Amino acid sequence: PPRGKTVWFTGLSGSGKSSVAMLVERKLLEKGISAYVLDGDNLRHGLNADLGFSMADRAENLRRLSHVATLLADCGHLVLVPAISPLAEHRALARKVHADAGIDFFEVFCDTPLQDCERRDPKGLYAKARAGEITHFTGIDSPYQRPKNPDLRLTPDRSIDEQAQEVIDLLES
Ligand SMILES: Nc1ncnc2c1ncn2[C@@H]1O[C@H](COP(=O)(O)OP(=O)(O)NP(=O)(O)O)[C@@H](O)[C@H]1O
Ligand SMILES: Nc1ncnc2c1ncn2[C@@H]1O[C@H](COP(=O)(O)OS(=O)(=O)O)[C@@H](O)[C@H]1O
Ligand SMILES: [Mg+2]
Repeated sequence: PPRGKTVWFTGLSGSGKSSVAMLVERKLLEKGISAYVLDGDNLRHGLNADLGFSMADRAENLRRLSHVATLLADCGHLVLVPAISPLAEHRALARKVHADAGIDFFEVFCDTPLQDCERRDPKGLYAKARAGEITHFTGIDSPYQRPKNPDLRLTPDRSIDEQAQEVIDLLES
């Protein structure tokens, strides 16, 4: 089986990473293309349950995810990784792990403004952060460094279904 590839999705909480990743996975599977989603939040309940949201713990979370992604890619899967990845150094590290493993790596920036993410607020975390009930929350009191040159920038200009089709177009180009 030919080696797979990784699509790494960075962005604020509530920017649409997980939604887009899951729809891409569905669209690919339906077409007989093996895809799998390694979602930062879901994996923080198992593999990464020992980690919090300190910058050191986020780096570790993302290091681990990058190695798990290369291994599933080596197996032939198209791997989708929705994780905030707030620091440039976090994306650089993931990119390096992939380079070292000889797996193609695509960076997708879900560029939804903070105001819109907050206006969405699907898990109530922004409201908690602003009330001081959660600390070190990305975009509020923990940094997000915007990617300078992502392979694809998704904006809230179209449906999730269309955004998923743009990721597929990127892969198929
Ligand atoms: N293109 C879009 N059009 C309309 N709504 C959208 C779009 N993209 C995302 N959303 C909405 O934004 C909400 C947050 O999406 P989600 O995919 O959970 O974000 P995330 O980046 O994975 N968040 P987090 O897990 O906190 O890092 C979803 O409930 C979507 O309904
Ligand atoms: N302090 C926090 N900062 C950011 N996201 C948080 C925080 N606490 C809980 N979360 C939730 O945890 C998930 C972010 O986890 P990751 O994507 O794994 O983060 S990362 O920074 O290490 O890349 C999101 O689904 C988010 O809703
Ligand atoms: Mg998510």
